[PDB]
Amino acid sequence: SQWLRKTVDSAAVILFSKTTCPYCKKVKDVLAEAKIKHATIELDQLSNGSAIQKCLASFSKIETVPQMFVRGKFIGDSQTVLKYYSNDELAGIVNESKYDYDLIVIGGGSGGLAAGKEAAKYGAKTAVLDYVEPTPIGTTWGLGGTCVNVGCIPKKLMHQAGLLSHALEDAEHFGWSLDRSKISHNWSTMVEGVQSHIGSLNWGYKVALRDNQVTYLNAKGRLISPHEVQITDKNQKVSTITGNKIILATGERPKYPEIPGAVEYGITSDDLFSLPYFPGKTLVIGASYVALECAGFLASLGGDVTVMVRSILLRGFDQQMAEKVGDYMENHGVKFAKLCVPDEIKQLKVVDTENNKPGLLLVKGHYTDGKKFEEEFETVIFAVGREPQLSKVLCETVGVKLDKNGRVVCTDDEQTTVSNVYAIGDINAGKPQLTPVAIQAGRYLARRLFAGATELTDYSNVATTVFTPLEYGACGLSEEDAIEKYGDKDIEVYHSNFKPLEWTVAHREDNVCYMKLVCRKSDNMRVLGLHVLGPNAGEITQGYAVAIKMGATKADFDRTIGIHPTCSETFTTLHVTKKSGVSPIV
Amino acid sequence: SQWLRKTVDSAAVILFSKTTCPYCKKVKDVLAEAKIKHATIELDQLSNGSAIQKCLASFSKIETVPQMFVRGKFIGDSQTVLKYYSNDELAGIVNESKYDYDLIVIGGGSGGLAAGKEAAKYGAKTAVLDYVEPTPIGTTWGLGGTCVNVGCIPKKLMHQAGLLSHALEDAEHFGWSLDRSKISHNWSTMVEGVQSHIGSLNWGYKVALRDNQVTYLNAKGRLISPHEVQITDKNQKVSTITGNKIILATGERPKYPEIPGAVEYGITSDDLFSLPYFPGKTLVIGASYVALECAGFLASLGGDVTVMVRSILLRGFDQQMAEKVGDYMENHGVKFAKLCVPDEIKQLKVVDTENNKPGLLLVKGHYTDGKKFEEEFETVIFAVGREPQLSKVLCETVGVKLDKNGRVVCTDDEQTTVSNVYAIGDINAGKPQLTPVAIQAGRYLARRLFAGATELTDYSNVATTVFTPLEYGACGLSEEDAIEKYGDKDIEVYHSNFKPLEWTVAHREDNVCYMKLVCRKSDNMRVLGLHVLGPNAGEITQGYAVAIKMGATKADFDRTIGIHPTCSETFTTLHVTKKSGVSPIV
Ligand SMILES: Cc1cc2nc3c(=O)[nH]c(=O)nc-3n(C[C@H](O)[C@H](O)[C@H](O)COP(=O)(O)OP(=O)(O)OC[C@H]3O[C@@H](n4cnc5c(N)ncnc54)[C@H](O)[C@@H]3O)c2cc1C
Ligand SMILES: Cc1cc2nc3c(=O)[nH]c(=O)nc-3n(C[C@H](O)[C@H](O)[C@H](O)COP(=O)(O)OP(=O)(O)OC[C@H]3O[C@@H](n4cnc5c(N)ncnc54)[C@H](O)[C@@H]3O)c2cc1C
Repeated sequence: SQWLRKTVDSAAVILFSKTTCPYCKKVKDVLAEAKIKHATIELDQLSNGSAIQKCLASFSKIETVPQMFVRGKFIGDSQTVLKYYSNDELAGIVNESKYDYDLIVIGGGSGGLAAGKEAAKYGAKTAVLDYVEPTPIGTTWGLGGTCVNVGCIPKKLMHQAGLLSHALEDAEHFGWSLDRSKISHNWSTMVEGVQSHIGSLNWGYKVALRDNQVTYLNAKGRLISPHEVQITDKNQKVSTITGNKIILATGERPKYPEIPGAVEYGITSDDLFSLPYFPGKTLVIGASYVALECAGFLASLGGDVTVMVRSILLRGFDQQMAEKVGDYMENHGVKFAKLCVPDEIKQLKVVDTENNKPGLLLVKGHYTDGKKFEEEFETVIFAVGREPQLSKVLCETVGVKLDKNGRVVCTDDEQTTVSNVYAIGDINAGKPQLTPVAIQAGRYLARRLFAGATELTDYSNVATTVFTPLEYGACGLSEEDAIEKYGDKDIEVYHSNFKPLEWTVAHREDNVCYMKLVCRKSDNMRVLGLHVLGPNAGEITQGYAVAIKMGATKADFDRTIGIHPTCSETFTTLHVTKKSGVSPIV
Repeated sequence: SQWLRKTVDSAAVILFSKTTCPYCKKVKDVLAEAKIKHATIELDQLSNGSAIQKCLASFSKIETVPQMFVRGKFIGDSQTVLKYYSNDELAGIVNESKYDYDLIVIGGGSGGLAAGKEAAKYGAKTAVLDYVEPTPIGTTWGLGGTCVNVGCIPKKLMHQAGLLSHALEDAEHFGWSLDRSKISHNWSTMVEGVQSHIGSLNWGYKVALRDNQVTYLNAKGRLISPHEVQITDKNQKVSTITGNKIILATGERPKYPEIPGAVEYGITSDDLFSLPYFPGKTLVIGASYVALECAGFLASLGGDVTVMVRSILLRGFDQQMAEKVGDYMENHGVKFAKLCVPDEIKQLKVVDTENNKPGLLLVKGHYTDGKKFEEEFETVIFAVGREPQLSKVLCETVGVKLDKNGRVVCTDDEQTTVSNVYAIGDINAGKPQLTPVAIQAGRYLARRLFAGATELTDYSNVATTVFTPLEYGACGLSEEDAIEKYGDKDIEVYHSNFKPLEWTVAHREDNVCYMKLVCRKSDNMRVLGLHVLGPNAGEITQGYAVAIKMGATKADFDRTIGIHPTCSETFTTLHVTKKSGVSPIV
């Protein structure tokens, strides 16, 4: 209907077909031999396919299959396409465009690369732009975005190296003869192994874009007008490229507190993952998941770590679970400067560039009680949130609407206030800032634009995992948010402590690993939120997110048989409610 | 209706109540003060509660609440119960019974202890009988059953100790300075740590039965008649105890092949987990999950291991996944004597009892091609299946029907051919032989018998995990079973290889970890079977079993956002079908 109007207008190269028709197969192999990529809509596979056939005549004047369209215009039936192919005209017909590209993606990260690769699959001439603006100290990286270079990938690899520290401790209890005195961790050796894998990913994306015929440009993009993108390369050469559809996926960069010596002497997560020297005695300022994750693995790798907290841990997360995360960290070598804020950072030593050793800094601050903070640290890491930098990316005259935070205000299909311009990932306002979210949004948007899809990205009940020393996985609402939304009387919380079987012989803690189901009483005990603290929390939580998406109830958890022995099986036998007052201990 | 007839007849002590009624609360606190345990049916919480009130008069002649029943007989209303309490008659009224116990459970294992504890909660006078018949060599254990003593618990703990072997190898790549030359495993030190935890579980169950007022009798039970159970204690003293309801939960014991020297010189999984000596050079005869699990961790702990296979691995499991399990094992130190069967076991050395060293045995066998097998092994483990031993437990004159395998033929509510006698766990014919299955069946049966529940145990789509070197988790149908059931044309299989992020820096294999979704085309692409090969497969699979229980489709997997970086997130982005012929490699 109107779907067909939007499909024809937006698709670069699309073929309307039936799977049974011989003429349709004839065109398919001709396009395959000529190496012309395209989208295919099989009308016999659709419920309203007969109605679409009738509506094609509003664009083509014919109601039969096959029907080939290029960039809003009807190209021809079976004989017409074969006419172009025999006369060697077909290549010029399919390349005919108003702009240099069908899609220009500004930002070669999680969402950007996912949108770029998916679009090229349906014959959209795609160009991806990626530029890494160096950190204050001069740290830069390759193609892949935050997650690949300075995010999930190097974070969880260092989290794993920190997990091995306690695997070495457990091994002795499990019978392994080990001299843990004379066992130390080499930071630089780990970094080299981490950066070697990131390098293969940087190279992996370059090859993938080359294989998908996507034009990769290592350049700073700037959308001067709806269709024009200004590019500045490595040589500072300035030029303009044009594109029909524009996808903004520039992401975010870490924030610095406005205090003397922060930019000059302190570092962020951007610098940490490729740091040529061991941080040593480290102060982490912030209470985000980035702050606790970074401070977590540094302490496990034998580092003297202190976390400066202004007010609370993990703002936005479940505060009962956030406390349990912090309690485990505090009991396992992580110090906390509670109710404290920094005032200034002053240098005592410059970073040893040749010996690869950290400098020395003295951090002056103050507690809420009036007491002064004055302690020396070899490395100061700032993790006080991240911000979009779209003032560098958009000229205000284009008309792309931003919120008070500087993030793009988008519709449910990622459309900006400029119709051809779209925004995905971290810069999309009000959306869960995660890697899979950006990739899902990028792929799905690319399918709607060029393949005539209707499927939108579901941003509700997106499961997360904080990779702290003891991992915390969550899917849905926090207990406090569910109570605020529906009232305390409409909320039932089933909970229980558990101990991994691995922890028993290892002589690790009882009643520390914890899980809960936040349920709505009036809605057949609907699971509103799932929360789990324990090892492999990401692997545990994932499967339940599919069930919660389908509208899982407590009864659905009860009728499902557990797998023994696992940590995740405790979700199936939950019985203790919070309202009963019965202790959740094992 | 008829539900009430069955509830009243079977329940030991039950109170029909309303949550609003003050008289009902008066009886509740009187029973709580007198420490009389009971079941409570709140009629205002039920949809048909008004209809039940009317039907109570067929048993009590009254339609009001509260109504107290003891073992099929109406005891009294609010005033009558308080009359018994004031006259000190109530204790004698609630203890009044035809038999010594309301429930006698023969078998103190997974299902048996779960059924015993749950029954006692609703005021059923319960006695659990547990006796461990020593192995041919004289190995015996405490209360808990197979899983606790010689099953899941010691299996996964030794699996973990084998997992630490490769955590030590990976640690070096993650930056840890380790001298792996001069790192060895002590078997006895591991066994002591494993048996110390099993000992706390043995003690844990004894205390739990004592706390729930369950009479534990360390005695061999024999059901001579529907209600009579003959017990033989440690002193060989023979006596008879009577019980209204009988739960058979005697489980199974490992089978021996009928060959010379098998019983005398070979051992089973029953002996392995508390073995005072290191098995050393070991031959594992069998291809079950027990066979591959035991051979898996022995090879990881530095053991020379060979597996004798008659025909195929993991019969009953997905044979594509079973091959991938075996391929990983073969590439990681596990040798396989393919198409081979044993003929005889002959002793070369007797087990060193004082030095705690293994003996020596020579195994004679033959391959299918006519070649002779003749190799020396320090330990021979038989894992050729398990069998019920109910000839020792039931006198044929009772009338309990058994199948050709010797397992109890039961209804969907676990009822035998003798109405008061029930069977749960491994001895229940045609049911998945797992620990959680037995516990679910035991708890649910105990709730139906004494608390008036209607919920039956769902035995369909029970998720499993084979804890081999590389773990394999499965939920639902195997690919070959789904094709046999619905035809090849109605089956679509989505699959992809994956690599754990942990494996990247560790320099472990690409394209070895594997997952697939077996789907039915005609049923909205319904997920019939989930299969995953990789680390933490049990934690991965569990959550999906809830979704599959709810009738998960491929679309439900697609709309669910993944968690990054995890192994389980690959299930959300599956696209490669087996029918397309596209390679599943990354
Ligand atoms: C340390 C840390 C840990 C994290 N851990 C996880 C986790 O475990 N799980 C998870 O799901 N998420 C995690 N994240 C979040 C995740 O990294 C982001 O949500 C994701 O990377 C956002 O993708 P994106 O494409 O929208 O932006 P990005 O991935 O940041 O990609 C945008 C790219 O565009 C480039 N660019 C910017 N401006 C321009 C321009 N002017 N012209 C051309 N190019 C430009 C930038 O160089 C940038 O690399 C983590 C983040 C951090 C900071
Ligand atoms: C090595 C191995 C590994 C396993 N791993 C797993 C796994 O990881 N996950 C999983 O889910 N399942 C696993 N299982 C299966 C699991 O152990 C069983 O399914 C479960 O224990 C069955 O419970 P049950 O109560 O029915 O029988 P049992 O647990 O065997 O309990 C029955 C008990 O009754 C006693 N008994 C027998 N006869 C009498 C009698 N005459 N009088 C009094 N007492 C008697 C026996 O001593 C026995 O201990 C494993 C099994 C083995 C062999």
